[PDB]
Amino acid sequence: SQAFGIQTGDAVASTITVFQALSIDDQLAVLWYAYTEMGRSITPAATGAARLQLAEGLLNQIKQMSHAEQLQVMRDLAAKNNTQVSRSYGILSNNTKLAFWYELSELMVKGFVVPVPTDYKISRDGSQVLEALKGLDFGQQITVLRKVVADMGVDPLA
Ligand SMILES: CC1=C(/C=C/C(C)=C/C=C/C(C)=C/C=C/C=C(C)/C=C/C=C(C)/C=C/C2=C(C)C(=O)CCC2(C)C)C(C)(C)CCC1=O
Repeated sequence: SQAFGIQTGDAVASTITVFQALSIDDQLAVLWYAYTEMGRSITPAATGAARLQLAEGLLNQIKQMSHAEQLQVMRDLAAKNNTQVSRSYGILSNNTKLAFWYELSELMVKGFVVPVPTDYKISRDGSQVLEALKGLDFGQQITVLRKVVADMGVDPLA
């Protein structure tokens, strides 16, 4: 094991790194396909963290935009563009950020938020990241997803 100073490998840390190197479009698609692959285990009431005053208002703000505006908002989050939505997002706690993305997906399933085109093709790199995440256990999956969405938006101490 650790007797020559070697590390076998950090599956969680490495998945986070390759995810964050993806294009913005691949990031959003991979997040969506992660939701479809764990949406059963995680239950719509098992969240208990998107009905807080902070997240609820941002979700309703996005819900009212046009589909084109909604997509631009999520691209801006992933790209860390300094906009009001990105600033509001960045003051959410990390679990609230996770619950926020989960509720966006539920709103897409319900038809209130722009859907993922099923003819959007994830790139080779994106497919490799999706496969890596699907090969992690459910607990490592939570850890990766939390870090990846935690870094989105604008840092309030930026
Ligand atoms: C339109 C369009 C597109 C659209 C792309 C789009 C619209 C993409 C949208 C993607 C979205 C909104 C994905 C959401 C994913 C949510 C996940 C993985 C949530 C996991 C939650 C977890 C693990 C939470 C767990 C829990 C919670 C909640 C707690 O708080 C407590 C416990 C725990 C922490 C475990 C493209 C960009 C694709 C192409 C161009 C184009 O036109």
